[PDB]
Amino acid sequence: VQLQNVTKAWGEVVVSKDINLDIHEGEFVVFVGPSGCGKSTLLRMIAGLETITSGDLFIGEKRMNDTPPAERGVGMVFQSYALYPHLSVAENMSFGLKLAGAKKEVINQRVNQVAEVLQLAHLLDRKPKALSGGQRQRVAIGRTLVAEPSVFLLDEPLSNLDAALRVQMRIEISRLHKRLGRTMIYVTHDQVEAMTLADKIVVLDAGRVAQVGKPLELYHYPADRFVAGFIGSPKMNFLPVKVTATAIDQVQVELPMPNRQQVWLPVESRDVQVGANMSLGIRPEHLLPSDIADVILEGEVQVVEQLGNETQIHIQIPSIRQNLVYRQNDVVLVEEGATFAIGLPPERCHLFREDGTACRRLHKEPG
Amino acid sequence: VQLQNVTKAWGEVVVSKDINLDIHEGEFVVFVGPSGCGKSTLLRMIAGLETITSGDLFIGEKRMNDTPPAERGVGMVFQSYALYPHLSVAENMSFGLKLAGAKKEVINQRVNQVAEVLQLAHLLDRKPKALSGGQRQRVAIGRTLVAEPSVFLLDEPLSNLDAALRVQMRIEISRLHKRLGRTMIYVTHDQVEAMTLADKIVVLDAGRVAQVGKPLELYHYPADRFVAGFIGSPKMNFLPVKVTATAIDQVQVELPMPNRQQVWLPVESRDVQVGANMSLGIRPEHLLPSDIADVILEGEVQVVEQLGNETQIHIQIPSIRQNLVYRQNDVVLVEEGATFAIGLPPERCHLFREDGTACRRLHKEPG
Repeated sequence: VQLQNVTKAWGEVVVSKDINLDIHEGEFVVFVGPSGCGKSTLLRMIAGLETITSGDLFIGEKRMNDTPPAERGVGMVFQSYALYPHLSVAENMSFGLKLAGAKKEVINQRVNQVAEVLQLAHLLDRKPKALSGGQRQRVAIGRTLVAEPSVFLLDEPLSNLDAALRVQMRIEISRLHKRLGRTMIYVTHDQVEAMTLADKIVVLDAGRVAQVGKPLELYHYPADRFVAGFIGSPKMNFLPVKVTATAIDQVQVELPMPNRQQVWLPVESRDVQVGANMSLGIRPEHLLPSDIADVILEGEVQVVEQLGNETQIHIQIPSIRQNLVYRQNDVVLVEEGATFAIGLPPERCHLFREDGTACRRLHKEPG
Repeated sequence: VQLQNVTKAWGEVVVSKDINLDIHEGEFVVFVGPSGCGKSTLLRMIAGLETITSGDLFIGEKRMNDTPPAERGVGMVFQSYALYPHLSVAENMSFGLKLAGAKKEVINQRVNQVAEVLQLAHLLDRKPKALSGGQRQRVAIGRTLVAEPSVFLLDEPLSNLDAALRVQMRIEISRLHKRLGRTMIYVTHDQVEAMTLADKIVVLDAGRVAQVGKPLELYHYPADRFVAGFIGSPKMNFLPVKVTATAIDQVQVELPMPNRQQVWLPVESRDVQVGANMSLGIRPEHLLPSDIADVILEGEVQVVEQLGNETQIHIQIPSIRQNLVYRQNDVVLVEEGATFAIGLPPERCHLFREDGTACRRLHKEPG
């Protein structure tokens, strides 16, 4: 699958801004982004359930616009297509293969193959009325798998991320991937779901693509403020800073606290200009226990959460509007109202310009 | 607030099994448990919206059964009491203080006080039709706050948990606590919410009280298997073991893997009996990088999750049915199918008997 300047608009309203994507075979892709960003319309377009106003959709290697959705090789899981009561799980899954003209031979052979990957063999000849919710969901997936598609497409489960039925879905999805290894495209609004299942993630915002990449790439190198705060929770901290110097690929900024300390960041530096007002980002997990000298931020403890596996502190630093959120492992016994100090590692900091674009990190990391 | 053998039954069906609780003044208590455990019925009983079949309910220090719900000093928040359209936020909040016979003096004085803590002073004389969902929720709270209760009672928000409206609620709840310091009782089915807001937590199961205590107490010392796997996620690992010895407050168990290694655990030991079949629990966060000798568990990597802040590995050990789940910080680069080894620390292990009761833990954890 490959997208080329694909756009979707009604009259003059643009819901999908010329999207460019390149999905390599076998990849598990997930479209993520806030409500109404256009993740589902984009999916439906690939499926053929919505028209593409301009642009090219390549599936396999050949243009698929103009081609009937059935002959594209794509398969969408129709989450709301009610099972045909008074029909066996097998009859339901094979139903579609009937009007098409398939032979009992292929039918009762492709039905036994999907019946294995989805664990339904022992439920095949059963009435829907006797199936649980968790297994009715699987019959739907099996329904789209017997048509033997080359691109599996699934949209957001109308469930609710902790809703048992959606946890099932999530496990089945990954199981199915590590089994057939076929190309898949999933849609969700939940950042965690994305970081968990994806091979490649495409963050969407206001109909445009904010960024595309591996989970770890989005994590360590967000291209802008939006992505920086969309992946990871609790959310990245943002502190206001001013540029005071510039070397080759470095950039020295000044911290807001009194005594305005200066720190160098291994950042892009391309075009910055001394005196500019920028935004410095540092994730709560990456702050340090302050035992380590260098740059130290200090305030008064506003909140303390003991979660067992870790501890989250909310500190209020004098000369910063929003509370700084700290995160460490195990205990760390502190009382509200007490003064707490934490370290600021320049190698783990991010720098964002006025447009919110990130002045690239030059550090190195695991993926 | 104090409960004493409080029971609730319909004919012979028992929905609340003699409950004992002792809520100290100012405490923020939260009732947690799975769907249908009886957490809401219990709250409604304290409120006076449901009768107590037997037992004693003390509020303040005096028996409150038999006393009209309005004169108990308790204030419930009615999430379904639709605002009176064609009435200002002040008229809605004071409404109930009208039929009661209040004077405009107290009315327009208690309405300005609650208007502050809830940030509504600037919206007082406004029509509901012009208020947003987030602020309508607050009017409801302000509604129950002007009656100036001594025990605040809030039930489960019909939202979800990621639902923006519920995140607001949660923030308001804690803000309100760190402000008036009054006794509060909240109900939820989400373990995380509980560990985050509570001063004290009471886990409920099938109408009984599984356990009561501070969040850290439930986490380090579950009283039984149920609690052990209800708090914390991903869930605690459970491995089958056999008792091979017994010293004074130390039991030696045998691990299921080949070469059946024996390990001593600083556990209760009261009544165990050599040869018994028991359950050993170890949380994912507490397993170790294996670099440390002692007990070593080894298998093949089935799943790897890169979440940025941490990494979750799913290993399959030969001679255990369920995948062992590991958890570590930062990266840990491993590929599926590869073999991985982790350490098992005796000091962080839990031991459960056949009844699921936690017979154990002498090891002191700072909290």
